[PDB]
Amino acid sequence: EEAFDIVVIGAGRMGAACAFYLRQLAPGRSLLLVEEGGLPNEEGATILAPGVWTAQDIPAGQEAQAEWTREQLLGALGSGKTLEVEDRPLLHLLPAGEGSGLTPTLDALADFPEALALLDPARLPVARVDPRALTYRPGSLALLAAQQAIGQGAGLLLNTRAELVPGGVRLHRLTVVHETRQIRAGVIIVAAGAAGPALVEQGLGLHTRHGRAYRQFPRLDLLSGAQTPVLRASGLTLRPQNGGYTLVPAIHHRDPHGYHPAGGSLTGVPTGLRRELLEDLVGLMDAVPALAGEGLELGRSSADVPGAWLALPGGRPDAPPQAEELAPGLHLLLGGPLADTLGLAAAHELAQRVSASLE
Amino acid sequence: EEAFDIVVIGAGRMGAACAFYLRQLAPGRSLLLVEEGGLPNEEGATILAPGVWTAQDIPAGQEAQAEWTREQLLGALGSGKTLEVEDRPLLHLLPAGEGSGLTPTLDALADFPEALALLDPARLPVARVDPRALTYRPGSLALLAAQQAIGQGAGLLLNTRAELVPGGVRLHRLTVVHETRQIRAGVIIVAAGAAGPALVEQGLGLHTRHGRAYRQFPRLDLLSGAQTPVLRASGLTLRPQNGGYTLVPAIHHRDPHGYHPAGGSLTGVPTGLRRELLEDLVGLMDAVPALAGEGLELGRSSADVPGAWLALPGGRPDAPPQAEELAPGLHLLLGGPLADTLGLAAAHELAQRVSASLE
Ligand SMILES: Nc1ncnc2c1ncn2[C@@H]1O[C@H](COP(=O)(O)OP(=O)(O)O)[C@@H](O)[C@H]1O
Ligand SMILES: Nc1ncnc2c1ncn2[C@@H]1O[C@H](COP(=O)(O)OP(=O)(O)O)[C@@H](O)[C@H]1O
Repeated sequence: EEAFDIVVIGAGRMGAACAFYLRQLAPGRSLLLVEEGGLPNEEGATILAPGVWTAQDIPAGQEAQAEWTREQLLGALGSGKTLEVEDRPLLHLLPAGEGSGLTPTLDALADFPEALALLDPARLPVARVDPRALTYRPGSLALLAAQQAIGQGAGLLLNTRAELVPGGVRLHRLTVVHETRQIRAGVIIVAAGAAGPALVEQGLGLHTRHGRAYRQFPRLDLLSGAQTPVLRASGLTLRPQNGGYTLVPAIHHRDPHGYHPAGGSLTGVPTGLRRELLEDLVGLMDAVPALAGEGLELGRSSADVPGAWLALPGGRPDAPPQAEELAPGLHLLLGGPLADTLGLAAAHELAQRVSASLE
Repeated sequence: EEAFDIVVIGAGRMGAACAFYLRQLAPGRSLLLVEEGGLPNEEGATILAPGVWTAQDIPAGQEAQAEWTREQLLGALGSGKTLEVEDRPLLHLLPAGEGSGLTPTLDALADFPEALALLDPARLPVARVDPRALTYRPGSLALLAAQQAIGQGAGLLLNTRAELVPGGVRLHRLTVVHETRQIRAGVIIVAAGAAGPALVEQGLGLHTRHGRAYRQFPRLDLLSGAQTPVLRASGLTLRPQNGGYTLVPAIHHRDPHGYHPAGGSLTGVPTGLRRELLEDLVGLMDAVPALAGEGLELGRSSADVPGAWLALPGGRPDAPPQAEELAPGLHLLLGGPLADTLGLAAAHELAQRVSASLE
C-alpha cells in the first residue's frame, strides 16, 4: 500500500531527536513518526528522566558524544527555539576523603545551605564537583524535537501501536473497533525505548541481549533553589526541581521479563517504593538525614509513585546510548540511564548513517 | 485542572489555518489544537475539497478576503514552505450566448482539446472565463498550516473528541476504556466544520441557523492535463486532477438533521450517487456528453463514493466563510462551499480579533 522512505517508531527523546535530525539531513526523504501514546507522552521514560548532563556520566571514549550533546542542549538543537537549560554544578558526595582532586563538602555547599541540611557533613565530608553539569527537562527537549520535525514535513501518527512485519510496519488504532493498516518502508528506526528489544523479537524473531529496568522517581519536598547543585551519594541522585528534589534511584541490576513492580516494606508499613530502593534509603539515611524525615513521598502503593521502564543496553545498568542495524534497513535505537549526557549524539549519529545509505 | 489561553477544536483547513495565524499573531498565548481524527484527516471535508480559487466565487463585498486568501496561497502562508499551486483558467459554460464579456467556447478550448470532447460546443457555445483561477490541494494547505502551527509551539491533541462545557473543554479518548479529561480555556474556537453548529448546541444550548449538506465527489476518468482549465456547467464543476476530473456537484439546498445519504436510481440500476446528483447529471448529459459515457464512476452504493459533510452558513448553499462570537470567548468558525476562495481570510480575521482581545 502506501510507503515511506523512513519510518521512526517512538516519539520519546530518542525517536523524536532522530526524526528531527533526519528531517534536516535528508529533507528529500519522506519520514513517518509513529507513537502509540500522545505528544508529549507522560507515560514514557523521557518525561520522568531528570535531565542531568554531567561529565561524570561520560564513559571512557565517549567524550565526543557527550560534548556534542551538551552543545546541542545549550543551542536548543540550533532551531532558534527556546530550551530551558540552567548551569547547575553536580556533587558526588564521598565518605573517607582521599584520592583525586576532590572538594570538602563544607566549602562546596558554601553558598548552598538548603542542600547542606539534607546531609551529614561528617559522614560525607568530601565530594567530586562537576562545574559543567546542566539541568533541563527531557520532556521539553523531546517535544521541541518532535515539533521541529513536524514543522519540517515529518509525517505524524499518534495513538498508534506499530508492529514490525517483513518489509514494513503494521499500524493498529481505535475508532469502537481496531484498525490494522500496513505500510512499506525502506528504513525502520526502532526507538520504542525499553520496549524496543521485544518489538523486534516478537515481530521479526531478532534476538538481542538488551534488558530493561523499572525505576521510580519519588519526590522529596525539601527546600530547593534554581541554582542549588545536583547531589549524588552511593549511586542515588537528588535532582532539585519545582522547589524540591526528585529522587533518582540507582539501577543495581536489570529486572526480569516477568516482573511487576510492587514495592512496600518499610518498618512494618506498606509503601510504594520497591524493596531495593527501600534498602538503599535505609543505607543512606545516616549520611543523608533528609531521607529519614518528613520530606520523602513514599506513597501507599506503587501506583502512587512516578515510575517508568528504561532500556538497559546489553543489560548493563551503566551502558550508554547506542544504535545498531539488526537487519538490512532495520535499526534499534537505545537511550538508557545515560541518555541525559549522551542521548542526542546517538540519535544524530544514526541519522547521519541512515541519510548516507540513501544518498 | 490544566489550562490554555486558546483552544482550537478541529484541525481541518479552517482550524488548522486559524491555529497557525494565532501562533504568529499571539506566540505568547498558549494554544491547544484538538482533533478527533488524525493529521491529516481523510474523513474530513478539507481533504475532498477541490481547492479551486476563482474570482467567480467571490460574493459582492468580499473582494478583500478573496485576494488576501489568493496571496496567501501563492506565498504558501509566507512560511518559506512548498505549496503546489498551478494557474488554471476556469470556464463557466453557458447556453444562449448573450450578455457581459463572454468568450466562445470554441476559442476558449483552443489549446485544450481534452476538455472539448467532454461537451457539446453547440449546447454550450459561450462561457465566462476567469484567467486568474487557481487549483491546489486543500489537504496540503491544512497539513502545512497544522505543521507550521506545531513547529511554533502549538499543543497538539489527535484522536480526541472535544465536548464543550461551561468554562472549558472535556476531552474524550481511548486507551480499552474511555478517558474523559477537562481543561480550562480563556478562548475556544469551534472549527469542527459542519459539526460545529451541533457541538455548541448539545454542549452549551447555543442555537444557530447554520445548516449542513452532504456532497459527493465522484471521479470522471477522462483525459486530463496539468493545464487543462476547470469547467463549470449548471452549477456542476469538473476539476482536473490526477490525469482525470473530479466531479463537484452543486448544492441546491441543505440536508435535514435526520438524513442518511443513500443515492442510487439510474435507469433501473442502483448506484452510489444521490437522487439529486443523478437528476442533475441527466440534465447535463446532452450538454456534457462525457457525463453519459464510460468515464464517470457511479459505484454500487454510497459507500463506494467519496463524500463529506460541508457546513452551510445560515443554511445558505452560497454563503461564504465566516466567524462569530456566540458567547464570551466562544467563536464558531465556518468554512463552507466557498472556502477555497475565502477560507484563509476568515481564519486570519478571527485570529486577529482573538489576539487583540487577549492583548
Ligand atoms: N510498538 C510501539 N508502537 C508505537 N510506538 C511505541 C511502541 N512502543 C513504544 N512506543 C513509543 O516509543 C516511545 C519512546 O519513549 P521512551 O521510552 O522515553 O523512548 P526513549 O526514552 O528511548 O526516548 C515511547 O514514548 C512510546 O510511547
Ligand atoms: N467535536 C470534535 N472534537 C474534536 N475534533 C472535531 C470534532 N468534530 C469535528 N472535529 C474535527 O474538526 C475538523 C474540521 O475538518 P473540516 O470538516 O474540513 O473543517 P473545515 O472544512 O471547516 O476546515 C475535522 O477535520 C474533524 O476531524
